[PDB]
Amino acid sequence: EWRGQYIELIKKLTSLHAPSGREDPVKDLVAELMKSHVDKLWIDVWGNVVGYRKGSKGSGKIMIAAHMDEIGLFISHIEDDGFLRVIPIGGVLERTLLYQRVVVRTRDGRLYRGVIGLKPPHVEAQKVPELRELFIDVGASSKEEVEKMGIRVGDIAVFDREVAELGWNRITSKAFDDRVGVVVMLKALEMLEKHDVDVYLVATVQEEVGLKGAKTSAYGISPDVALAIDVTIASDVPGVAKSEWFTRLGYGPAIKIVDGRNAGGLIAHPKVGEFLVSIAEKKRIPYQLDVISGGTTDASTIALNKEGVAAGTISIPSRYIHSPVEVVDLRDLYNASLLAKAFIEEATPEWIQSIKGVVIK
Amino acid sequence: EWRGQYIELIKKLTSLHAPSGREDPVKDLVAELMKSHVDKLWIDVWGNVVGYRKGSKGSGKIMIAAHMDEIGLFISHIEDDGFLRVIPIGGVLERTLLYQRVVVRTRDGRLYRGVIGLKPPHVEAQKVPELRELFIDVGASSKEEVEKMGIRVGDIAVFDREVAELGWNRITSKAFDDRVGVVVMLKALEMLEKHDVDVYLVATVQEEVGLKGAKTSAYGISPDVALAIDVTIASDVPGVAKSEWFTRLGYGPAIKIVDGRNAGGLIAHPKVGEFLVSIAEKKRIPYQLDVISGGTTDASTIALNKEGVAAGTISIPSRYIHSPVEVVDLRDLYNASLLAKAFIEEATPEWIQSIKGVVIK
Amino acid sequence: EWRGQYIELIKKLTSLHAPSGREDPVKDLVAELMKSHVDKLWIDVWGNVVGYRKGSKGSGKIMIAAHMDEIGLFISHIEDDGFLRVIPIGGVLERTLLYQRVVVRTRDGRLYRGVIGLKPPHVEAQKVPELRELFIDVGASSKEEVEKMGIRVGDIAVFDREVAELGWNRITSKAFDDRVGVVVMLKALEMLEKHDVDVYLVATVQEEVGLKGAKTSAYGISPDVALAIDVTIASDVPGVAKSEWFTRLGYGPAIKIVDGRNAGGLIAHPKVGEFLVSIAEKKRIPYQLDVISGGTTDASTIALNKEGVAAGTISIPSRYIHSPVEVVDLRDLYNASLLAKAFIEEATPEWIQSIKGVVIK
Repeated sequence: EWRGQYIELIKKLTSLHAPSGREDPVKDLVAELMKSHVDKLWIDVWGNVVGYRKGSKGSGKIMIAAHMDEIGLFISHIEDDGFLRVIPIGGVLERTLLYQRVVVRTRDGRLYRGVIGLKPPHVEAQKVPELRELFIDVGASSKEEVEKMGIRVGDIAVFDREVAELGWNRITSKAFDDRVGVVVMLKALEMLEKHDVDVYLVATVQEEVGLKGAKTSAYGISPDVALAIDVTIASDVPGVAKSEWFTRLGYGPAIKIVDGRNAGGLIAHPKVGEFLVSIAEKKRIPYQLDVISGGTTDASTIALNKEGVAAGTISIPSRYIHSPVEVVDLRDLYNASLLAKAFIEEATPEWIQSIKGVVIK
Repeated sequence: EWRGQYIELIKKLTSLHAPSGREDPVKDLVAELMKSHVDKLWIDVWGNVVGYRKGSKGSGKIMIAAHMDEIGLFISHIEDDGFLRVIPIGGVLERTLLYQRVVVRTRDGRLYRGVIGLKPPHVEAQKVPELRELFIDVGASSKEEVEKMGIRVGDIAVFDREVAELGWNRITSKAFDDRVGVVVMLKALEMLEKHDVDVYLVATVQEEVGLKGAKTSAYGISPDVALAIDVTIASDVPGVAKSEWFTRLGYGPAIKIVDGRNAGGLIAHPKVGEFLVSIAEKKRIPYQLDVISGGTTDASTIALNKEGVAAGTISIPSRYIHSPVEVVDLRDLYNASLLAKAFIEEATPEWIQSIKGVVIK
Repeated sequence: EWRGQYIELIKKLTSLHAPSGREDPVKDLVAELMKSHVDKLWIDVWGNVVGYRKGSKGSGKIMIAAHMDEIGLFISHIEDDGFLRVIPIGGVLERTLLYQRVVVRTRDGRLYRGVIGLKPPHVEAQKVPELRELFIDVGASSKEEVEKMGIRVGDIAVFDREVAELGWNRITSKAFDDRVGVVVMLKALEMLEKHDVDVYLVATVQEEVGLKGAKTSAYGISPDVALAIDVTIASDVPGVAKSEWFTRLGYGPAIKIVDGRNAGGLIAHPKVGEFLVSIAEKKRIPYQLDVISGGTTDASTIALNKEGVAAGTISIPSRYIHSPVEVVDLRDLYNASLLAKAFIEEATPEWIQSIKGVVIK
């Protein structure tokens, strides 16, 4: 009955509304859940949660990374009408905003529902509107009534959706990216029996805004080998050719070879990539190869840290990423945690040396 | 008969197929060739080759950088038809892919030729196709037959072209960027008689994917003054005005004042820029000023290292960059090595101080 | 090990650069190779090579035709810049010219490589350029330097590609059309043990420029039954429906029922068509039916000769026709020669009479 344990952890984390820069609700909980399984634990400057397991050897340092932040919207202006105007946080696209229900939170504590509306059809062409033409409806008739609700410019809004079950293996919610990867990280932390190498478990901030938290968190820790856990695109929907699927739901986590931007986001360190594959294989964990032409994860800037950090990514397949409607397959999450647990367990101080290279002289 | 020595070195390096992340074939050789001329030599984490010459003084540190990687294609899907689909590595443009012959290499060792084909004309408009409509033809009728060939998703492909001579001064090949600059670096390494200052010779990785190797390599070395050697655009072809040429073949290496992106790639440290010019001048080496509105080299992120690194670029003029068909002028390469040799030789511990600036107090 | 014998013959013929009107290099060799197997042999006015086998009967005359010429480019103007402008020979399309390497030959003997270049991207839209915007780069800085290279207006250029092997059954080169059919013809000439009927073996000129050599060659010979051997379109690539493939590689030569131009190129004489099929069938040679809506071969104007000539076509399937990158399947060539050998062997003076028709009176 592991399935139920995953779902409940995910409901806990995805009902928390924490878009980039605002992650404190999730930030709190993650610390709580992380606490017993770690030797040392802290929250850094930017609010990264850092757990630490010293394992048994003099060994080395391996880091595991997942981001807490989700996309969302900043309320930017408040109309005299009482309506709210927004600007996006991260990779938000307007198709996902139309006739959607939203939760706004209150510079202090509270939560009001709102509705993203449109001009009506009579003002022939559709034509997804533009953000500046969108507005949020919280049920107020004035700016005064809004202020009186406690909501101020700068308050964030987030998709109003809670986990629902799609058949036996799959689920829907907002904010699977990356809460799903926090979950996977956290739940590999439980399965963990000790290991040669020191493990840093890091739940990061501000990734959707372009990998900011993962950049800084890694600088102070600087480990030998880092591992990112993020979602990755799955196009195995209809009207798409099998060549453009990139991953399939329920076919296992995706070990990343390349992602984004004419490559250039990350081409993962082949030796970490090679490692992950042979482990999965020998442990008969199902897996996929992530070779993708768009998007990037924490590992883009981690592998760029200092002299360099051998880095790779375990990515979990997700449909309709960056919508309220994202879909994930629970088996992909289970095997995700397994492949993570193994990676840490099977890591050795000797293997961590290839990796830093000779000295021919 | 220097001309012949350059060509053969270039054939050696450009017949090596090493797109970004995959540079190991070149990586090997460069080490070999670099070995005798260096005091200390090693390959770092990411596979950067680093040679070290200690010269005679307590002096300082100057670094020289060239990238080994070339653009190419990842095979992404394998059709049941037996055809291969690709996604690009670096700055690949579709015009260069049409009816081109390609070499695919084999996750283990081997090399199969392939053909990049198109839908036929009958499916009026041309209309350069899109990458997703392209496919590679290796002569197989099935996915099975492909796997049996040893080629897997993730295997890279590269232009099939070997050096050819265009008249007396010029040559064609794939991957001039940057193998031509490795060559120049390597061949200035030979001409080198000692010097006051410590010299780090670095053949870098993953530049086409946006300067990744040069970022990390420089962090651990951190030198006072760095020098990039890259190709730069030459438009001196027909149907282009003399104002948009930017450089001419056979007119000498291009000392970089500015490149890219509304500037913003690099505006080279004027004092290193000034230095390079006065040296070239006094040594009557022909040269050009590289002032360009697109593209960037290693020196963009090198000059950004730590407190900053005085940095400049010797760029060699190249026609049709990022094609199988690139053209280079051998004189530009010869004078390139000369201007590099001089720069290192003429560098002094005293000059290396201006450069870090006063202290008024 | 027949496979190797075909390849080497093809390398010999396709490394010969002989576009329409210029076929002399191929013209020479074909004569050489044809010589031992023929009774009488000669080269006519236009340079057609004509071999003659008298077989054993008073019998009749059957002719076999293949064209030596390939598409190419005439250098038309020579810029002061030193660049060359071209106009096409035959059915050349601009998509095949972009970033292609070319061989120019020298009104007297010699061969210089050249590069077909383009305006750079900055002069949004691609937009395959137009021939008048293309130029060839031979590495020269002046018209003077070009003339000094011996290259004059009127000199032809041709794709620079030599045979490469794609897996076990298939190969790439320029000029498969029709050198592949010369090869097939030539190699059926070897397998030939005598026959009732007189055989004329003809390697023709200027077909890509619209069947000129086949028109004149046949007039003086005038035979009863003629056979063309040409390539034909194979679309069995991706993104094309099985209804538009027209032929498949490795499925056998294509006996032609109809080709081109709302038919109108050739509707082959059904009795020769019928003949070819029943022979292939009974001899269990694999074959295809060529029913096509574009393109035409020598047999269009042969069947039009004098009172008429019963005519048909054995066509060999080819992918990416009229590119540097054409692909052919060696089995299609082997069975092509077999079906040719049979046709000649199985031909009889009695069968040659149906064919000329009654006289009811």
